[PDB]
Order: sequence, then C-alpha cells, then structure tokens
Amino acid sequence: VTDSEKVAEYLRRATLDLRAARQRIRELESDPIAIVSMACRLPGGVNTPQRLWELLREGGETLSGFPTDRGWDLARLHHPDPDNPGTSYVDKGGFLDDAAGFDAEFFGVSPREAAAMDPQQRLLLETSWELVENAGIDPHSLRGTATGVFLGVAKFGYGEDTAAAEDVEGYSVTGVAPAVASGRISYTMGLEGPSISVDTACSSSLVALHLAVESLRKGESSMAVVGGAAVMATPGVFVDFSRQRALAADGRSKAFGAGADGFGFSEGVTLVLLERLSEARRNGHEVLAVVRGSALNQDGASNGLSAPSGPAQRRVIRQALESCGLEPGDVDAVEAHGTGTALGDPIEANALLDTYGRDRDADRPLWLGSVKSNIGHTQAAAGVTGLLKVVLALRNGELPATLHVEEPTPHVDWSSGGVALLAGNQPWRRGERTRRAAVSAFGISGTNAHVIVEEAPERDGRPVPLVVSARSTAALRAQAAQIAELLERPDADLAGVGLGLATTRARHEHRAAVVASTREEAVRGLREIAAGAATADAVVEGVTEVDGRNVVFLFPGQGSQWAGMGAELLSSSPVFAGKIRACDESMAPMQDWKVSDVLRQAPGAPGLDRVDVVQPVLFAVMVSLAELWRSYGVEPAAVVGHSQGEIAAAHVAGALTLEDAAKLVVGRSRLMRSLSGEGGMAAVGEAAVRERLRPWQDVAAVNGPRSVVVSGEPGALRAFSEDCAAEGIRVRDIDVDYASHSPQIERVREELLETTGDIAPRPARVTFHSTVESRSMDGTELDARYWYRNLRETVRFADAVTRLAESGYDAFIEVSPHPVVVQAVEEAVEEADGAEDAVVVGSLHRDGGDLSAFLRSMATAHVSGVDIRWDVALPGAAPFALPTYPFQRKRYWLQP
Amino acid sequence: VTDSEKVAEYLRRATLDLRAARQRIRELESDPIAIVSMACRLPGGVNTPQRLWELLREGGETLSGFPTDRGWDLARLHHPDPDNPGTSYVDKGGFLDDAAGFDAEFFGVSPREAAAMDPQQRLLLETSWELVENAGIDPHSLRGTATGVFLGVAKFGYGEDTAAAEDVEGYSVTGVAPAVASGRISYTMGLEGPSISVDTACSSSLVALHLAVESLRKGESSMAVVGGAAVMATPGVFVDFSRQRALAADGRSKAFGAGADGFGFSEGVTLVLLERLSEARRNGHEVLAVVRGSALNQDGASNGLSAPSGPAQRRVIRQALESCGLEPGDVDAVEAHGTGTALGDPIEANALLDTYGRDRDADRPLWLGSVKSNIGHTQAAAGVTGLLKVVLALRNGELPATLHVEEPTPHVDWSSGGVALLAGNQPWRRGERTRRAAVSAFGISGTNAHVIVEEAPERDGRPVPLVVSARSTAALRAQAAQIAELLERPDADLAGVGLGLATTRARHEHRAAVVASTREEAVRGLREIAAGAATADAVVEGVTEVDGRNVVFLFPGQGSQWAGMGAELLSSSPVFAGKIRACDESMAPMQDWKVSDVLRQAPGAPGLDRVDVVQPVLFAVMVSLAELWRSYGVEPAAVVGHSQGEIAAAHVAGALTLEDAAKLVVGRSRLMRSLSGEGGMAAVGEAAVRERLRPWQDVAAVNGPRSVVVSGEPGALRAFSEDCAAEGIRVRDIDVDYASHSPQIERVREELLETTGDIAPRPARVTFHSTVESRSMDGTELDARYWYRNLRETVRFADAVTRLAESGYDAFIEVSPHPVVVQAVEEAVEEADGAEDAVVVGSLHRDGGDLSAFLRSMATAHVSGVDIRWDVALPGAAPFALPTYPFQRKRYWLQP
Repeated sequence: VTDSEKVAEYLRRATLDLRAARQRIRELESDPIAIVSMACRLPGGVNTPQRLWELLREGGETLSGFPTDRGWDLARLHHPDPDNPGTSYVDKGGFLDDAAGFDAEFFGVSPREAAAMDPQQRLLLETSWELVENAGIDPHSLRGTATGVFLGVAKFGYGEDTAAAEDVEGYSVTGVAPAVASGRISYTMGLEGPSISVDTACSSSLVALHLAVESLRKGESSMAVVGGAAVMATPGVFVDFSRQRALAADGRSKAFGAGADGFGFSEGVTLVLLERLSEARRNGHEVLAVVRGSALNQDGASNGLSAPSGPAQRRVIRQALESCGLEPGDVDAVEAHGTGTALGDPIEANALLDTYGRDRDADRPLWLGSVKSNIGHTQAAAGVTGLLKVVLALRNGELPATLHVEEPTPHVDWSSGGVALLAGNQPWRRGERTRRAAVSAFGISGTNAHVIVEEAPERDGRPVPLVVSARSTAALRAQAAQIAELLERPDADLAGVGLGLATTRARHEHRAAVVASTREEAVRGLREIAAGAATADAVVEGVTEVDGRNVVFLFPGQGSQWAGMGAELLSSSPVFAGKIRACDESMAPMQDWKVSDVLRQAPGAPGLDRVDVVQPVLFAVMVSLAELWRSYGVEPAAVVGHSQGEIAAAHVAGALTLEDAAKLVVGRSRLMRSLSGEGGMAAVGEAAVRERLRPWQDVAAVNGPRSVVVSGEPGALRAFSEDCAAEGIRVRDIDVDYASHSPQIERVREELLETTGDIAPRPARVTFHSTVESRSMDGTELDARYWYRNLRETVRFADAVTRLAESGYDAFIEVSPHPVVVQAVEEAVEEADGAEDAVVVGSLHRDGGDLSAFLRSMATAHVSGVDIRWDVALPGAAPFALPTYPFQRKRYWLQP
Repeated sequence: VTDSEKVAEYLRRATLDLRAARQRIRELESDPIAIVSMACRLPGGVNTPQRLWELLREGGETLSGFPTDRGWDLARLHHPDPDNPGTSYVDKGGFLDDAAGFDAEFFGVSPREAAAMDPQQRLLLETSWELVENAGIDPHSLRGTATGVFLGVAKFGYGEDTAAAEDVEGYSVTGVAPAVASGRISYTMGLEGPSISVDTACSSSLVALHLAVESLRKGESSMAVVGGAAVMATPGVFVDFSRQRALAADGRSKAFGAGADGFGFSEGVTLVLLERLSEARRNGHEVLAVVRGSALNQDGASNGLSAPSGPAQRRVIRQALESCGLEPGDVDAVEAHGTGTALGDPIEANALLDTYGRDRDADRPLWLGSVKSNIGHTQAAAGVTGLLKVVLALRNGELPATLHVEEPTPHVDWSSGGVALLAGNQPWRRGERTRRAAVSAFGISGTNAHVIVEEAPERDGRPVPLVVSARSTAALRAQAAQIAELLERPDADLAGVGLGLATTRARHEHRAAVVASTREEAVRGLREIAAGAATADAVVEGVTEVDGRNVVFLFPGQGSQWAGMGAELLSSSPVFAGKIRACDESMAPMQDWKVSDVLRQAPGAPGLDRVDVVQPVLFAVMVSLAELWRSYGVEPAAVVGHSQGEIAAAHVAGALTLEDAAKLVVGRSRLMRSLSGEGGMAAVGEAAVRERLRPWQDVAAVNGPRSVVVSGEPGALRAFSEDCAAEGIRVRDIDVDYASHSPQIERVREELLETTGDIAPRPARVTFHSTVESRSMDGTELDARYWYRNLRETVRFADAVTRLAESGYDAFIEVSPHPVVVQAVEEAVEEADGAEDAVVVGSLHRDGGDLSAFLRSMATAHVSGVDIRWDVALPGAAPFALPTYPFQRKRYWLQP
C-alpha cells in the first residue's frame, strides 16, 4: 500500500465522523417531532376531533346557559349591576355536558375516592385512554416504557365548601393536588417517563409542549403526552372577572372585531401524543403533522403586571423561526391568540404585521384566524386547542373561517396588505409548495410561547375471526353493538376490522369471539352478543382472570378417525399441508400409498377400515394439528398420550425424529394387523372389574373412576358381556380386529424388537409425562423395550391427568380430529384438587373439518385466557380505525 | 504545492471541524453548570446560608409550637384523640418568624395589593433580591437580560376564609395564582427569560433545577434562578395528616432511626443562581460548586399511588451517573430523602446499597445523611434545601453530623458496610481525590429525581470614597450602620469595601457619600449619617429622581488663581500631570518657564502677579481639570466660557489644538501686559448703569440682573466709585493693571491679528454656546477676528446661562481651581423656566485643593444624579462581601 491511499482512508474516516457528528447535532437541536393522535372533551357534546372539525368548518358556537347540576345558586348569582358584590352580570359560557360522569370500576377506583376526586382528573384519565387507543396502540403495551406526561392544570376550588368528613386514606389531598393529576395517569397506565404539571397562566399547555420536545430530543422519553384541562367547579372566576368588567356582555370572544369587549370563558380537556419522526417511521405509526420549532420568553418590565408587550412577541416569533432554520415567507397561516381583549388585539396584529407581514409576497398574504371565536377560551387548554385546529386544517386541506370579523377593527392598518383574516373557508390543498402554520399563546403572567407546525411527509372470502373484550357485561354488549354499526357500512374491510381488533386493542376479562365469512353473519352474531343470547354456533363468550395458562396437548388413541377428515385444511393450511407432505415423503420407502391421497379419497387408495392405514394416517394428522397449534403461538408445556398417541407426543416433544416414528408406527400396525380377527375390546370400579374378571383370564386401560376398557379372546368377552348386561351398566363394544394390552401380544415381541432395535432417542425439550410408568421421563429412556411395554402394559389416563392437574396445569387441548376424551378429562379435573377454572377443548369435529371449526376451537380457548396470535389468520391485511371504549358512567359529586 | 500538502490541509480542516463538533455535542449534552449565589429563609430566625451552616454544624433543631400571630384558633385545634375530626394531635413544627412582614414601598406595590398578596410571593421577592445581591451583581444590571426563573410552589389557602370586596384590579386573583409567583419576580426585576412554576409534590425544586439546566445548555437563557417556597397559611395539612396518623408524635424527623414514625413539617424558602461555568469564568464570577448531571423518572405501576418503589430509585441513580459519565466509586456522600418514615427509609437504604454500595472500596464507605432531621420537612422547597447543605459542606470542607441516629434501624443490614451513617462530623478536606456528592428527591406523586454535585475547580493610603443609597431615609441610616459595623472589624479592608459598594450595589433615590482615608473617619461619618445630622464636612447627602443629567461645563475668567493650587494633584493624578506636561511641551518655543515650576513654586519661577503668566496657568489648569472630569465619565453636553476662558473651552470642545490655544492665550496675555497700568475694572442693573455711564465714555460684562462689571480709565473709575458709594450698593474693585473690553483695546488690534493669523480651526465635537454672540457656533467660525471681538465686545454670561437652562440642561459644572461664579449661576437658574432641580457645583477651593476635595465635589454631583465611574478611583482593589438591603417591614395579613 502507498502513502496516498493511507492518507485517503484517514480522510474518509474523518469525513464520515464529521457527518455523524453533524447528524447528532441536528438531532439534539432541531429533530423533527411528529404527532400520532389527539383527543378532546369540549363543550356542546363534542368529544371527537371529527365533530370539532365539522363545527368549525360549518361555523357554529357552543355558548349556552349556566350549568344546573353543580349545586350552584343561580338566583343570588345573577344581578345586572356590575358593582354589586358577590354577583355577575353575564349568564352565557361554554360548559361540558356531563362533567359529573365517570366509570370508577374501569380504573379500579373505589366510590368514596371517586367522589373525593376532582372531575379534572377523571376526565384526564378517560381522555388519555381514548388518546392512546386512537393512535393505534395497545394501551397495555406501554406498561414499563419511558413515556412522559406534561400537563397544564390549576385548582378551581372543588369541594372546599364540603364539610370535613372522615377520611382515613387522605383522599382529600390526592383528589385535589395538581401533581396527582399526572401522577395518577402514570400510575394507572404504568409509565416510567417524567411526569410534570406546570402552571403558567393561559399559555401552560404550549409550555408543557416545549419541555416535552426537549425531552424527546434528549432521548430521555420515547413518547410524550401533552395537553391541558380546565373544569371550573365553582363560579368564582366569573365573579372575579366581573368585578374588573373583563367579561363580554353577551359572552362571545370577538377576536379582531370592532365590538370586542372581553372574554368568553369555557371548559375543556385536550391531549396529544408526540414521538420522534424517525421513531414513528421505524415503528410504523401513523403521522398527522410535524412540529419544527418553538420559542418561549417573558415580556419583562412591561407597562403593568398584566399588560401585553409587542416587542416580546416579535422577539419570540423571530426566535421560533430562527431555531428551526426557516424564513417568514415559509409560513402560510397563524392561529393567533386573539382573546377578544379590547387592548390586546391591535398589539398582536401589529406584531404579526411587523414580523410576517413585512416584505410579504403581494399575492400570498398571511391568513390570520382564531379558534377562540368558536369554542371560547379555556385558558389551561387554550394553545393545544389551536394546535389541534391546525392539525385538522392540514388533514382536511381547508382553513376554517373565523367568526365575527365582518367589520375589522380600524386600529390595525390592513392597507399594508401583509395579512388577511379568514372571512370564509379557504382551500389549502396539498401541492408542490410546503404547508406551514404558526400557533401562539400569551400568558397573563407574562410568559409567551410560539410554535411552528408543518405538514406530514407524503405517503377474498376466507374466514375472519373477530375478538371483543371489556371489563363489564354491559360494556361488552355496547362494544359489540358499536362494532356492528361500524361494519354495516359498505366501506368497512372485514379483514381490516378483524386485524384492528386483534392487534390494536387491549384484552380484558370479559371476552367474546365471532368467526365469520361474511359481514351479515358477523353483525347477526354481534347483535346476539348485545342482546345477551349467544344461540348461534359462530359466537362464544367467557370471563377470565389470568392472561396466561399452562397448556397441555392430549394425544388420544382410536376412535377419532372419519372419512375425509382434513380435506379442506390441505388446500387452506400451507403449514398443515407441508407437514403432511413431509410425512408422506418420510414414510415413502416403506409403502406405496400416500396419506395425502387417502384424505382426498383419490382413486386407488385404501379406506379407513384397516389398522395399517388408519394408525399412520391418524399419527400424521395429529402431528400436523400440533404444528398448526404451535404456529399460532401456543407452545405446549407438557404432552400426554393414549396408546400409540404417545409416539406422536414423543415427536412433538422432540425426543424422536419423524422417520423413526414412522418406522415404529408402520411396524406395530402391521404386526397388529397380523392378528386380524383373533381378539376384541369393550368398555365399561377398577377393583370390581378385576374381581368380576377373576373367573376368566383375558384389563386394558383406565379412563376415570368408572370408565374402564377390557380386552381378550372373543368367547370369554361374550360370556362376560352377557353377565354384565344382566347385572347393570352397559358394555359398549369397540370396532377393532384384535385384542390389545393382553398376553396375546407376547408372541410378536421378538420380531418387534428385531425390527425396531435401531432407534436413537434424543433429549426432550417439553416435559413428557409418560402414561406407562407415570412420571416425567428422559428422552433417552424411550427405547424399543419401552414401546413393547407401552403396547403390553395397562394404560393409566386418569392418574396422569390427576398428577398433571394438581401440578398446576389448567389448560387441556386434545389434539385429534374428533373429541373423544374431553369428557373424561373434565370429570377428572372436577374430582381433582387442582385449579378450578380449568379449560378443556377439542380441535375438530366429526363434521366441520374446515378452518372455521378450528378457529372456533381457538376462540373457545382464547376467551378462557389462552394466548392466540390472531394476526396469523389475517395475512396481508391492514389495520382499520375503530371507536373507543364505551365507558359506563355514574354520578359522583360532593355537594355542600 | 504538492498533492500531499493539499491533502494535509483538507485533513487538518476535517480534524479541526470534527473536534469542534464533538465540543459542541458535549456542550449540548453534559456541559458543566456552576453555582454562583444562594439565599434562604428558614425557621429559627435563619435568613442566611452562614446561619444555617452554624446551626447544622452545631447540631441544633428549630422545632417549636404553632404560631400565635396567624389567627389560628388554638384551643379547638389541639386534641389528643386521633380520630376526633377537625383536630390535630401534633403541636410542634418548624415555622418562620416574620411570615407576615414585608416592605411594600421598596417593590413599588400598594398596601392593599400587598395585603391581598400571598406571603410566599413576598418572601420570594425579598429572597430573590438578596440572592442577586449576594452574587456580587448589580440587580439593575439584569434589566433587559435573558434570565430564566424556575420555581416549585403550590397554594395553601391564603385568603379563602375572608369576604370578597371591591377588587377593581384583580388583586384577589393575581395574588394567589402560582404562575404569578414567578411572573412577579420576572416583572419587578425586568427579566426576559422563561418564567415557569411547577408542582411535583416534595420533589418540585429538583425538577425545576433539571429544567433550568436543560434551558441553560440549550442557550435559551444566560442565567437561571432556581428554588422553591413553602409557607403554611392555614393548619389544613396538620389536621389532614392527623386524620391519617402520618405525623410523628413529637414532630421530629428521625430519618433512618429505630423511632421513625412519621413526618415533621416546616416552612421555608430557598433560591440559587446558575450559569454555565465557562461564562462565569469569562465574566469573572465566584463559583461555589458545579452541577454535573441529573435524572428524572417515575415509579410506574407501583404498589399503590403514594407508595415508593426501589427499582425506580436504582434506575434513576444509574441514569444520573451515566448522564455525566461517572462511576459509583466517584461519589463520597449522598443526602437521602429520609423523611423519617418507617416504610420508606429501609427501601431507600436498600436501593442505595445496590448502586453505590455494590463492590465498594473497603476504606471509603459512602457517607449517608439527611438535612430534614434538623429543619424537618419543607415540602415544595425540600430538594433545593438539601443541595444547599452540600454546597456549604463543600465550602467549609466538613460534613455535618446527622441527628436522631443513636440506634440505627434494624430492618436494613449494614453488615455489608458499603454505606455508613454520619454519626459524627467527618473531616472532608480538599485533596488529591476529587470531592463529589449526590442529592435525591422522591415525591408522593411518584416522580423521582437524582442530581450530582462536584467541588469548584481550583483557583496604600490613598483617599477612598464610600457611597450608600436607599429608597428611604431610615433604610439609608440602617445601611450606613451596617457598613460602619462592617468596617469596625480588624480584618475590614477599606478599598475593597469601597469598590464593593461602588460596583456591586444598585443606586437608589436617597444617596449619601463619605470620603475618608482611614477607617476611623469612615466610621465616624457613617455614624453621623445614621444619626440624621449631616453636619460634618467630609459627608454629603441628597435625593435624586433621574439617573442622568444634561451636563454643562463653565470656564470662569480671572479671580480663581492662588498660590500652590494643584500641588497635590501633580503627584496624585497621572492624567492631570500628563495634560499639564503636554501643555508645557506645546508651550516651549514661546517662553522659558514651565507652569509646573509655578505650581510647585520652584525657585526661579515668576510669581502670580504678572499678567503674562497668570492667564496661561489658568488655561492649563482648566484643561487638565476638564480631562480629569472626562476620565470619570462626566462627558459635557455643552461648554461655556467667560473671557479668555472660552479659549480653554475651545480646546475642551475640540475646535482648537493645544498649540493653537497656547499661541492665542500667550499673545493675548502679552498684548495685555503691553498696556500695564492704563486701565481698571470694578464690579457693581444694566439699564441703571447704562443711564449712569452716559456722561463719561469708557461697561464690560453682565453677570446677572444686578451683578454688573465696569471698566475704564482710573480717573473715571474712581469718580464712578465715589458717586455710587454715596448712593447705595457697594462697588468692589479688581486687582488688575489694565482695562478690558473697552475702546482702549483697539490700539493693539492689528498686531494681534497679524501674530495669530495662522490658526486653522476645526469642527467642534461638542456644543459651544459662545457668549460673544449669544448662540451656539460652529468651530470654523472662530477665527482671529472672532477672538479679537471676544477680547473687545461685552459679555452676556447671564443670557447664556438662562438659554442653556430653559433648553433642558440642568447640571452645571465650574471647572476651575476656585468657585467664583457659583452664586451667579445659581441665581440665574433660579429665575429661569427650566428644571427646578438644577445642580451647580465647583471643582476645588482656596482652602483645600487635594484629590479629596475634588472627590467631595464629585460626590456632591453624584448625590444629585450625575453619573460617576468610581472604580477608577479604586484601582486594583479586590471587592469585598457586604450585607444585603435592610428592608423595612410592616404587617400585611388578611384575617377572617
């Protein structure tokens, strides 16, 4: 190597490090911050951003009379004379419809604590839940994450007049402390990021935003919850501002109007969720808009404590613009404060003229509007409201008109032409030019805040399962009804709805599942759930306390087979079909026919009548069903088998390889077929059975305290059956052409060992509770002699299930094409002194051997706490927007 | 240039850019922050950090009973039964001594507003002023600066139990709003940095500190004010927590003690001043310690809302250590949040053992303590209080012992030995190993904060003026008493105290000044000021309203000469001697003597009798004094001269060069000598004298409405004197051998014009209000013809004085070795229509011409609003620490 190239490599490394350093500096200074969702409670029964957008664009108001359910004494409160004390001269204001409502149980709050709680905190809890739901995130997924909370909240004298009542738990404090406002959100959602509650007058919310941005840029918080709340429980503010004559007589905020005369106050709660743009892209979240820069400062020594200052506003605007490295011609509109104050509006307009309006393009003037003209003035939640207005304008591509600007104030020389007020709705559609806007807030204390916002960057008939959950039956019914209403539209994408329910919603104790192929059946089932009568077979429900289980796979013996089982699954399940094909190829150098042909009943294959064909086929089917179950996230904890089912279990446990299992099954099946028409079996008190059997010499298996199977020669079998039928319980016969688990087996031992003395077991990965020696077994112990013993000795199913049940296992999934052992398992569990909320489920049925039946089985399991990865059932689908949780509210108010 | 050299240049630029970028990254992330000043108000009459240190090191307690001056109904309040409602079973706690006191006038707030004010805000104002003064900074110097304010404060209920009245200004709302708590600090001090108030339970202060550090690093603020306040207006907290039995029976916080049983509450306010270390070093501030890193987080879904969580504490400790890049072995002591709670303390100790205690060196176990055990609980200001104690420990190099630790708690295991409690004071002298400590805060809301701290980096008999000022006479006397007591100490430094007063204190309305050379004269003068009798000589007082003045310079004519004038100045003033020496050099090729000889009265120098020597000496002295005035920052707005004085003025203004002025003055002096013993002058209504003069043929000047000057031949002079003597007012004579401003002069006209025709005047940088033509003149017009006319035509001194007076000028300075026109100027301004507070002052006196007299003259000027740059008088002196303002307090309290 020469000197020049050695210098060049150093230069290249230095340049790369320089680029990385510049990237880090940009990340720390002006990293773009995205917005993922938003939520709001606002006057006039407004609780969705869509409703607010409709109101704004239409151009309505929410002003109304005083509330009447808050214990206020309206009689003495009203008086015409402003000078009269303890009275106000206005009777119009914004208010919330149901501020007294709350659902204590959903948040695990006792009634007394709920009553002691400030309504603000309750509304923040509800709005935070709805916010996290809207973004498309499971609320439970945030437990244990660096998520911050930043709120602007202040006390409004709630419950002070309430006579001191006994309070052992100190509810009196935690219900009114502003810090607890965000502390309780963090506590309930389980967040670990910083929790802060600021109070800087009416600009609090934006202040809370600014801090949050820094936290997100310092890599200290992954997500931020930013917003404000204002719910006045007493009329004190009205009286105080009436003393100063700072209230509009009619109660309207006429921003920049000739008749501006004061404030129109209102309540409201608002929240937004913030994350880094790059992290939003990486996680796949959706983006509504982007934040670029912000600026804060103080008016300083102004003319009076509460008077505004123009120079401070100009300085903060310029700082905000320079921080993000933009120019004043880059902005298109401003959501100015505009509280309708007589003295303030001209100042703000002049500042805007001097900062943006100067040297403005003659054709592209700055559009100026105010949201306070419509919704009023919420103080603590004022700025975030303007931000939300800007976001809605961006999404809908339109600029709502601002009200009461028919006659602009003469004090601002609009002849300059740099700015213009939105007298009517203006299209703001996307195009080559970038869209940007600016939001402002000016606290009475003197702090000012200015923020810049920019547009976001440019961007079959198979079975469908649907899951729904809630914490109460009424809530579950309401949820089902809401989903039904949603699905009745022609636009709904059934797969999208299913995926959204499966992945973007939390799982509560009350659960209900519906598998459907068309929307009509789905809505029918949802109506059944809402009405409380789940008669249909496509609807299941349940209630559970634990989100997990200890799953066990049961592998039964004969009886489950039936012609055509698995035909549909072959075409519908690539995993199952692949397992069957693999088993076919593995079994290939032992025989001619293929299980794949047998299932389809193709031309030229044996039927399900000879042992040598049924046993391998059942083995293959059962293994494939086990693979399918595992595919959906259900990894077994232990495996149990019945007779040759043990083989399959061993293959599932990993102790054996597929080829060895095929050899074993083929061997045993052929050597058993060698005994065609030489023995029999029948079904049925173990001791009583043995005593009755003594007279002869011909016990096979034990399935419970009363279920018993007997085997042996035909003649003695008939003799015993005749006696038993003449004494009591029936003797049900079995379809088989031999006698198993009997001395008859002794003859064929040597050939079996000759054939199968070459298998090489392995260590196990899943507990293999053998039914032969009744204990956990090491994979090494399963040799040819073990399988001879398994074939020879008696079967102990009841004992195995009992040992498993009292060991802490509570879920039992029999892997078979038909339920034949569920009943015995249920009876044993009931007689067992183990977990009482056990769940037992089959896999398929004699009929309905299609994917839908398997999904119904999985839903029956899921509604009982077993985890399922429903997303697997919905390949290629995209999630869909859904409504929020239907809270069941009650009244909680502390009255004097 | 070879390829290698160019590649080397590219490489060098890349490397330097990379290094600068890494520096920028470090500045943004973990730039060290310095502490410059601190202030506190605490129980037991503790109002200074020094008192707190004394208390802690001695190991005292401030516990006391409930206040009796807040209106609380004590009889009903106290009761033993815990469950009896509306009563408290604890009767001891920490309280401030003068919560109700406040100085209203100083902060410019009316008594009614102050009464409506929350005491917290008042104490915040006082403590903020004291904090800014302690740093060694003029509070008025922060006006128009980007200084942020961050506080942790919450409401307690001042004013709810009173009746609403006429509040036209909104005092009821403004007084109690927490946002206004910081808004008022910003407003009164004229700061433009962000003002933010937070509430996060007991950890609010450290959260504010974290935010302030972030803001300082971002460059958003130049300096930050951080701290908290907690004043208990009503006994709600006590009764409330009594309902829960959460309070200690004795009210003593036995942190980490076997007897810990609950809380003990106290009131307190604390503040600290922060700025980047490099900025403090560059500006030259004092550094008390360095803050390195901090971390905030939340308990998350802990065991209950109010319960603590150890894992969160460990996480925040690790984040705090990692933020600045340190190791647990680098910390020598921690100040826990030990509140004396049985549950909490073991958890915190266990968390500490797992982070610093793990793998800890066996010869330096981490020292553990808690300040709360001494001053109880401070709630909102708790965190910052701990930070205080550490800093003091750093400054004094000692760790105070902790109280109530006679028997450590058994729940925690100290056998590990990684952590040890501070049973007794431990020497902590500065040495090779760096000293570091940590502070912790855990709020009930669930927010946990951790911070790290490090020690700061390593580092005649002339006259002296002492200045004092205040907004009230009583405050001024109190200040003077404080300064005298400071000087009475043996360690007191005179120059340091003088400079500290000059540069580190704001200048207020009422002012006083004492010039002294020894501490004895100083202390006596201060005592006389404190007595209210300014009878002494080296003491001046006054009251001024404006901080500036339109100053004017006055140059009198003959009369101010005397023997020995300027002897002390030649030695005690380099500027004066330099200017006079320059004049001598400029004067060399016209004469032989040096004016220095005449002033020193060196042998062989002409006496002050011959007119050919007197005038140039006055010229030189006047220009030298003008330069002396300039050097102290007293720049003249305009100049005015009497007779030859204009020449001097012309040099001060800049129209004439020193050499040219010497030429003109020497020529005039010689031509006047040429007419020795041929004329006379005498002093004296202009009309009354003009009507008298008609008979003869000889008027010289006009000094005022009655003061007039006459010149003429000896015979007519004596005749006029005889006539006026037998008619009334006297006629003073003048010592001179000629007649000036008369037809006599016309003889020597042409020779004067020829000799002095080489001058080349220039534009004048300062207004030159010529008295020859009664208006301002440009320099270029001042030719030899003009100067001949000056020597010839009458003077209009009074008219010039009046015109300058009514034109807005208010301060007149007579730059001369003796005042000869002070009375006339004072009268002239009296009958004018300008400012009524015009100040007039001389420069020296016949009796006394040393630097001290000139300083007294400048003090007489300064006490009337004229700015002076005193620090020039105190070169090299190191500033000295001084006490803060002596607030005069009155009771303001809203009673039920």
